[PDB]
Amino acid sequence: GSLTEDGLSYKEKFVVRSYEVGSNKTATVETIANLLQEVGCNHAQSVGFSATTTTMRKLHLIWVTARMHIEIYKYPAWGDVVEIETWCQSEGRIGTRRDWILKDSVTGEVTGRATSKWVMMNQDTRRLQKVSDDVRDEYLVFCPQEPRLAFPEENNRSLKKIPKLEDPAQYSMIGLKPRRADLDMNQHVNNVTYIGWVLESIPQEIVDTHELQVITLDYRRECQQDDVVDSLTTTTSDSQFLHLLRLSGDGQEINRGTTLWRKK
Amino acid sequence: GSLTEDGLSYKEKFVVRSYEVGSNKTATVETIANLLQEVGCNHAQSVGFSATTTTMRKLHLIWVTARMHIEIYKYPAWGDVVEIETWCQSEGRIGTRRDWILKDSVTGEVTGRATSKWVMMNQDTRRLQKVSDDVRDEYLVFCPQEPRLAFPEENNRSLKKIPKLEDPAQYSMIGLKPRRADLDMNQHVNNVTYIGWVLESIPQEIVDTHELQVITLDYRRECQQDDVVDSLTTTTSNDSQFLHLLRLSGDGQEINRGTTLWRKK
Ligand SMILES: CN[C@@H]1CCCN(c2ccccc2)C1=O
Ligand SMILES: CN[C@@H]1CCCN(c2ccccc2)C1=O
Repeated sequence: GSLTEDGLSYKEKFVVRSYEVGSNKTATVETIANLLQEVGCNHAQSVGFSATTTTMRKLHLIWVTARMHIEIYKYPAWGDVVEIETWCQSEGRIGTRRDWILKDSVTGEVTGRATSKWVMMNQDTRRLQKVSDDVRDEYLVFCPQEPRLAFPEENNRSLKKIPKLEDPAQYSMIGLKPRRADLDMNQHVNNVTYIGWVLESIPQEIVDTHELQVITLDYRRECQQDDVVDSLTTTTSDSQFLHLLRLSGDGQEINRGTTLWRKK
Repeated sequence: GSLTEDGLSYKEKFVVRSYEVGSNKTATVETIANLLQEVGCNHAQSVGFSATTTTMRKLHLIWVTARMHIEIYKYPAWGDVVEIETWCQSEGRIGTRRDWILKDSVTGEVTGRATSKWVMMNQDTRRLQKVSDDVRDEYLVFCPQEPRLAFPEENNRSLKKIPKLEDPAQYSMIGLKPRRADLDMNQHVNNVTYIGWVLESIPQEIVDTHELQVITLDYRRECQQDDVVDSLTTTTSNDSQFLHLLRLSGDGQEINRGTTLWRKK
C-alpha cells in the first residue's frame, strides 16, 4: 500500500484468500473488518505512528473504538482484488473518526464503505479523556482539513442511536469464550471478534437466505480473555435485528448493535 | 503465486499482517497453517482442480487430512515477506503427501517446513478407500516422479507414532465450540481450528516463556458445527514436550491426537 499523492489518505489492494470466504465463496464481513483494520494500521505506520503518538505514550493514553459502522453492496469473491482507501479526520475535542471506501480493483466501483468513531482513554484507569490541544496538533497534519465523509447523507444509518435489547431475547448464543487466535499483539480481544460473536445469535436460516448489508456496532466495555459472553438477537422488522453482547455472569453489557440483511 | 519452471511445484510470497501476529509481533502457527492451506489451494487451481479430479466428483470422493506436521525455526515478523514453495507426491495406493518449505524472502534461508498425509474418502459414507489407478493417473502428471521430501531425515519426528493421552490429563480447556469464522466455504470446520484448540490446553506461562518449534497432529474424526470439544494436555519431558487430545465433550469420542515441542526464548 501507499499514501495518496497529497499524503492525506492511504490506499491498499488485497487479493481475497480461500480461508477468508464463506458458503457463497465471497469474503466474510469479518474478513472485510480485518482488512479495514490492516489498511488503518499501515496508514498509521506510514506517517510515523506505532494505538498511536509519542506524547500519548508518556501519559499512557490510547485510542479506543466507540462505534463501527460497515455497509456492503457487493462482497469480493475468492480470488478478486479489492482496493481500500482510508483516511482519518478530527471531530473536535470528542475524538477522531476513521473512514473507508472499498472498491473493485477491476471496475473501480464502490463495493462497500465503513466509518468508525474513536475516543481517547487511559490504558490503565480506562477513563475517557477529552482530546487535548497538544495531542490534536500532532495528528492534524495527516488529516484533510475540509470534511471528507464516506457517509455524507443527511441523517444516515451510521449516526443513529442504538437501543438496549429487552429480555427475553428472540435468539441467543451463550457461553462464548475467546481463544488465543482472538487476541491481538497486546493480548486484547480485537474489535473483529465482537462482530463474529454478534452474528452468532443470528439464525442459520437467515444467514443461508440473506446477505448482510449493514452492521452498526457500539463498544461499551472490553471483554477480558477469561470472560464469557452471551450474544442476544431480536427481529425488529429486508430484515433488521437488534443485538446485545453481555458477560455470562453479571450480565454486564459489553456491546450493542443492529444489522440489516437483504434477500439473495 | 506461480508454478515453478518445471510445473512440478508452486511458489507464493505473503506479507505478514497486523492481525496475524501474536505477543512476540511474529506470525502465529495458525497464520502459517493458513498460508500453507492457501498456497496448496492456489497450486490445485493453477493446474485444473476444485483438490478433486473428474473421476472423484463422479464417485463423491474427497481428499481428507490424516496427519499434519509443522516445524518452525523462525516465525516471520509483522511486515516481513515469507515465500512458500509447495508440491505434492504419490505414496502408492495409501494416498498423497503434500510438502512445504518456508523461506525468508530477503535472505532466502529456510525459516520452517511442513508435511501432510492425505487419504481418499467418500464424502457421504465417510469411508476411506485406496487410491485407484484411474484416479492416480489424473494427478501424477503434476507431481515429481523422483522423491522430493521436505523431511528426508532417517529418524524424523514427522513419521512417529502418537499415543493416546491417559486420564487424568495434566492441563485442559473444556467447552470449546466452533463459530462461523471457524467454518470453510463448504460449512466444515477448518483444519487450522483444531490446531488452535490443541494449543488452548497449553498453559499461558509456557506460551509466554517458550516458542513452538514442532507440532504433529493426527486427524481421526471431523468435528460437527454443533459439537463441543475438550482439549487435554500432559507434559512428557531445556525443551518441553506435550501429548495432546481433542475429544467430544459428551461421549468422549476422539477427534484428534498430537504432540508439540517448545524451546526457551
Ligand atoms: C485510531 N485513530 C487514530 C487517531 C489519530 C491519528 N490517526 C491517524 C491519522 C492519520 C494517519 C494515520 C493515523 C488515527 O487514525
Ligand atoms: C491432498 N493432495 C491433493 C490431491 C492429490 C493431487 N494434489 C495436487 C497435485 C499437484 C498439483 C495440485 C494438486 C493435491 O494437492
